[PDB]
Amino acid sequence: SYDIQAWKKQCEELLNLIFQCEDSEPFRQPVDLLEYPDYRDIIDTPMDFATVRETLEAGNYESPMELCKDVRLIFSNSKAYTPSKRSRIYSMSLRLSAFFEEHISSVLSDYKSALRFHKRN
Ligand SMILES: O=C(NC1CC1)N1CCN(C(=O)c2ccco2)CC1
Repeated sequence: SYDIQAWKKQCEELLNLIFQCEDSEPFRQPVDLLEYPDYRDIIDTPMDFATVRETLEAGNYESPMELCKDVRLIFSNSKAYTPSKRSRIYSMSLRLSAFFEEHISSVLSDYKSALRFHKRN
């Protein structure tokens, strides 16, 4: 399964699954500051799933590793902004992270394999 380009549609499909998860709703658009006035005092680099999908569709990811770094920033931002590890929204982030990691592992493996096969000679 040595298609170097296959990761892109596999990531589009996984983002569609994430958008169907009720657990994604807080992460689907950039945070608003009128409701969370201290956000940018805590979080240096905001990230959300609409920004990830737009970056993919623009052709501005070169690999699934880059997409994975931005998705993991969504989750690290939630863990750093949360006032409690028992937060509703943080709790939603941890379920969504487990789902994402379960599904991204084969996408990363297949891409890295494809690149090694390309450079086999
Ligand atoms: O306002 C939004 N998101 C809506 C615009 C879709 N968020 C999601 C990100 N936040 C957190 O990760 C968090 C952890 C604990 C409490 O919030 C702040 C609130």
